[PDB]
Amino acid sequence: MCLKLNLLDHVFANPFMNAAGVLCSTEEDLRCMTASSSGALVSKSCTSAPRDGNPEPRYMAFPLGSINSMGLPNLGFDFYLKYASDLHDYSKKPLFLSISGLSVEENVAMVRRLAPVAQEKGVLLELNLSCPNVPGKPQVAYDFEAMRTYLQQVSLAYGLPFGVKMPPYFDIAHFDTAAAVLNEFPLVKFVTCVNSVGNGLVIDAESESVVIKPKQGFGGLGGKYILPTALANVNAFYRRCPDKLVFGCGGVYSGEDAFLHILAGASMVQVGTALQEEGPGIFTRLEDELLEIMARKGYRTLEEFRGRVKTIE
Amino acid sequence: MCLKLNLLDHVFANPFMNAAGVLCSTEEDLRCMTASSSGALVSKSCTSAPRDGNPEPRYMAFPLGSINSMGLPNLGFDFYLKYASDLHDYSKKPLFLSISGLSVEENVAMVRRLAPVAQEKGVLLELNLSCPNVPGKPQVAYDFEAMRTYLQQVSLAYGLPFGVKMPPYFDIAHFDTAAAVLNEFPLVKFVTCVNSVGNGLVIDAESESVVIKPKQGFGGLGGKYILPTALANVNAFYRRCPDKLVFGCGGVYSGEDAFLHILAGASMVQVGTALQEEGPGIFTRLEDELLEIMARKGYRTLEEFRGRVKTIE
Ligand SMILES: Cc1cc2nc3c(=O)[nH]c(=O)nc-3n(C[C@H](O)[C@H](O)[C@H](O)COP(=O)(O)O)c2cc1C
Ligand SMILES: Cc1cc2nc3c(=O)[nH]c(=O)nc-3n(C[C@H](O)[C@H](O)[C@H](O)COP(=O)(O)O)c2cc1C
Ligand SMILES: Cc1ccc(CCc2c(C(=O)O)[nH]c(=O)[nH]c2=O)cc1
Ligand SMILES: Cc1ccc(CCc2c(C(=O)O)[nH]c(=O)[nH]c2=O)cc1
Repeated sequence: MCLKLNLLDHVFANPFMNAAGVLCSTEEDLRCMTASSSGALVSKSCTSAPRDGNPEPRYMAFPLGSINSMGLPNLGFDFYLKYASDLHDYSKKPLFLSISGLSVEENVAMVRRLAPVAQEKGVLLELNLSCPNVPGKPQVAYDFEAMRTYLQQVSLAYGLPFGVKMPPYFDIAHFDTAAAVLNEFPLVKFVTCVNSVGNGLVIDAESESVVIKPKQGFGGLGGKYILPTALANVNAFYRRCPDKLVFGCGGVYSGEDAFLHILAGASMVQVGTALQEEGPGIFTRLEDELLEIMARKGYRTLEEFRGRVKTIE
Repeated sequence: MCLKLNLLDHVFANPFMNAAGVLCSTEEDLRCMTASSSGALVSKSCTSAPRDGNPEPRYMAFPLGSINSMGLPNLGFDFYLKYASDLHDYSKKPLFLSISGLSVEENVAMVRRLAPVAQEKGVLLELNLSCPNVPGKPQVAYDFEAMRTYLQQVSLAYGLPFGVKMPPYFDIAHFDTAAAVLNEFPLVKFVTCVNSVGNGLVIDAESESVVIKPKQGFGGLGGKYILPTALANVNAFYRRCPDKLVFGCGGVYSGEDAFLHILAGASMVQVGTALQEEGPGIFTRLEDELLEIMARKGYRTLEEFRGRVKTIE
């Protein structure tokens, strides 16, 4: 039994990869993720220009998960593009490049440049629809007209299959609306659910203080707090986007957690907080654990159960 | 050292109360909450007509919290109004009555009738703005124009101080907008943050099945999953609504979790999942745990720390 799979015209040794932003920012990080047992990797979301990001401390983890307000620190698009074009060893595993411009125009400019590298090398695009707060307007994926604009413009400019990284939704009407938008774009071939649960607040009782510095301690939540949110969003989009793939992200610490993501509809399973905390060895454990649950159940392939979560009546 | 609060022209022995929907549906429930050491109680969110609610199973709990899609089962308004006007012993503690009409007109009809009982007996209204509204549209509090309509009409029809039960938000733009809507209504004297984290999905690995029957397993999340989200919302509203009280609700299992809520700005602190699981005994434990934290830190009253969460630099 091996967990090998094929999608988006690429072959993957297993469905696991990092979540964007974790262990993917520097050349060192990308080489480490490449040397790991993961089935693929994704680069840190990039802007046209390098960014320092927010002041530290900007990430903290606890037994139940993590909070971050990194501020999109990154080495800039030229760096990730050169990684994709010249440094990445595509014989080891596929590469996804995540883009998160501060405007539609910045995204268009990055994707025009990415396209010939995607054609030549097979790098895959994940377009990150979450961005820093701008007072007076919601994050793009929470503004459906802006989301439709971004996707129209990126689709025209890029002209090749790509995916989108989505924040979680919490309302069935929103799921219906969001999926309807994504279904207008045939080049959107995969949807990644979810980004961190926005603007949580962790407080330390002893010190009576928030635990990250930026945004008065408010940041996105990852980890065990978010698993049922992530599963709901994976399944909602899996149901609503039958001609697309869904990539699951959120709360994966174990092969069991991955199993639940795949039951819900996930093709690839991304690991964020648990990867940040445990390091890249986690990928061998997750593989072993997922194969062990499969063997106990008699499943030989992921296809056998992907999306097969049972409902009651 | 004491847990006493005075607010809304009422006196409370301590800040703890049940969350609406837990241990509050029947006369038996309400008498149980009254006999408990809670500082107050709130009645189950009601509609004009009694409702059976959704098919079972419709609530399930786990180590990290709960999921529910109860479907607003309740004994109807006339019952909760009679409890308030004739049966509740107000010398024991104060009562909140929660309403959750299915249209603005149904809420108006209920509040018009509640008003004389509120004035004469001192029952306090909590209007649930997670009331579903038109199917295919978002819940009312996620539709700011509907929220404004509901609050104009209830304000006119009731004419007395009341409070609102809010869903969590995840985007700073929504904190901004929601709080600005609330701040239009001077009779909204308290804001209860938060209702359940909407439309999560819990999946049982062994059975490969969702765990509740309604909504193909999707329901609202409560408990340990949602404490940082709850704390963020209490603090966001505390900071934005300086002329209103904030009540905290979400993830309280211990005196320490209550202490955090209060550092975030909570006046009263409600308890849902942990009360559902542990029963009314939890209130003595929470009181004891909170007084122990206060004594260690030399705090003699709640006011000494309410809203005093520190931020970094
Ligand atoms: C430190 C940190 C940096 C992150 N940066 C990004 C990013 O650059 N792009 C992105 O799409 N998501 C980013 N995320 C979100 C994750 O990819 C992921 O969606 C989220 O952490 C939830 O998954 P988890 O429960 O496995 O942590 C970041 C998360 C963390 C913790
Ligand atoms: C079984 C159940 C029923 C609920 N019914 C109501 C309701 O009728 N009205 C309401 O405002 N919130 C209701 N809620 C939400 C709770 O009041 C509370 O906001 C939510 O459970 C989060 O708090 P917790 O983490 O302590 O559970 C209900 C929650 C549960 C678990
Ligand atoms: C406040 C904020 C800043 C920047 C982003 C985009 C990058 C990003 C970040 C980040 O770099 O802060 N963290 C996440 O959890 N998800 C993300 O998508 C999202 C929100
Ligand atoms: C789908 C749906 C139906 C009815 C409501 C309002 C009552 C309510 C319920 C409920 O009765 O299902 N559960 C909660 O966690 N919070 C609530 O406010 C909320 C959602």
